[PDB]
Amino acid sequence: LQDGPEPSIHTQQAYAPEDDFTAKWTRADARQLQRMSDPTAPSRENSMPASVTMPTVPQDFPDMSNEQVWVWDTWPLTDEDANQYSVNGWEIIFSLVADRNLGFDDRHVFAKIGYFYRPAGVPAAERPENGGWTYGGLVFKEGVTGQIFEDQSFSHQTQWSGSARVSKNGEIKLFFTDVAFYRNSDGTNIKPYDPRIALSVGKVKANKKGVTLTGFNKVTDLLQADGTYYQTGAQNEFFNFRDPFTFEDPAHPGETFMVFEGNSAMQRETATCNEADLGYRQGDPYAETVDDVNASGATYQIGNVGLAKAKNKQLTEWEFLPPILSANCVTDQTERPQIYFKDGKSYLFTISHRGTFAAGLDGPEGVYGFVGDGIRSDYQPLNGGSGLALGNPTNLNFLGGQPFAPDVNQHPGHFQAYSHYVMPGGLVQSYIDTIGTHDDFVRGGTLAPTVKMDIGVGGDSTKTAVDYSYGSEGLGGWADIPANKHLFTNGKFGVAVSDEAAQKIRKILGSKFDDYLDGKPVSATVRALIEKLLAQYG
Repeated sequence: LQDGPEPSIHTQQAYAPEDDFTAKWTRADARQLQRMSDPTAPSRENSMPASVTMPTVPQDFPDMSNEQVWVWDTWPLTDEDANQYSVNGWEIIFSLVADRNLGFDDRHVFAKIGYFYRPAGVPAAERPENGGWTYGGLVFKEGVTGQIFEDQSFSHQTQWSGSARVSKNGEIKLFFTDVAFYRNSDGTNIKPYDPRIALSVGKVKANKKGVTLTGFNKVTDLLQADGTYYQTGAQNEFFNFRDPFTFEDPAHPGETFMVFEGNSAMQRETATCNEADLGYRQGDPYAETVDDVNASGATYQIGNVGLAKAKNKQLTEWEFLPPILSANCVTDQTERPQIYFKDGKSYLFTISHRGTFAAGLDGPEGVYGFVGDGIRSDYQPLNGGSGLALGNPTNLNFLGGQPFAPDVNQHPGHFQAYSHYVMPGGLVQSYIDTIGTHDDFVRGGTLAPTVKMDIGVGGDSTKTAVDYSYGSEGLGGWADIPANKHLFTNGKFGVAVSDEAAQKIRKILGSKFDDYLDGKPVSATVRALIEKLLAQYG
């Protein structure tokens, strides 16, 4: 480590989910990112430790949709434990997609949710190079997602990210961010944009030819920023409020929680930070003062991670709870939060950009992570108190540039990946934003190779390390988002079975099982034979 401040003290102690306690990712903590960086790293080389750096993605990459659409934020079908599912022999994922004729940077205001599918239970060696996904098209018919807004005068209306919960009968609860914009033709706001956390219910319809979806004809408005816990558009024109991820906490069975991205609810122009946001140890010679930080503009970076609790079992009504993490004077964006459970701990993972760090701070694009003894805890930022779990290769000694304009001295993989999502077993999927140099770069809009991050190295829960023996020198399959659970259902009754059990059941039962899964009528006798057999392997 370069000389610098000590990281903050965090205890990992748990609080009640409903308690008014918010962990801080502090300035002292974030400054560890600069300590970890090698100040001698030459132009265009990585300055960050290999163990917390994503393997370099080749500039020669396949496109998962054969360039039919731009694809970015992606999520699997999950249950309450975040296991990932196939249904009737098909892995299914949801993705933000946009018209490929757009410039990649204009995707945001024309974003829609689409889906992809591919066969389940296929070994890596047998899977096509591009991941083997088929694009299934858009989830929502025109007009559906606009229904929730009182003011229908929007210039743009989009679907942004969330998650999708699957039931044993193939019902899908799609949690997403439903967004309305009110922009003049120059792009200036008439009024602040209106992002809401929303739900739409639908269902998998599968057969040997592929997957279609039914339903998704009504949207329920679940949550909008309140102004006491989560910043509003009145408080900040460019406020963040998005990305619902739902789960059950093993420490609180019977309840369903949601994390999402917000900002701390302070008026933009008068926001301030305190000693705890700065987080310095007593007497640290590298400590900053509150006055200096408050004078710096760092107060414009006040991202947080929210928590809400379901008020019913259909998940159609939610109660805000206090934020579980704030990064005041640290970053504007703690995006796509997820809670990941391992070894009795709560890991909060969130993604952030380099450019979104506050004045005086710096860090790579990638996934930042925190560990505690509860979903609301005094979270310990991972890896030396830094918070960095997996960064793109980054030279912190030179400016970061932008994905539309790489810096002449920056590593060509600086923007190679974003929207990293941690899957069971520490597998991480992401999309490609930009790969290349100042003079020769390309945009991605397709998924990167899946990589493997080992969580809790050497008995130390606060440490992670990239597995460079995974796949080819750390790079697994392109767009690999594998299901570890496998549902079989006629749309009414459903069971989860192993892939090997799935193959045996299909062999025993023959074509009548195809009919059962396709939703086709069979006799009550045949139906009971099939379902009793499925139940045996459940």
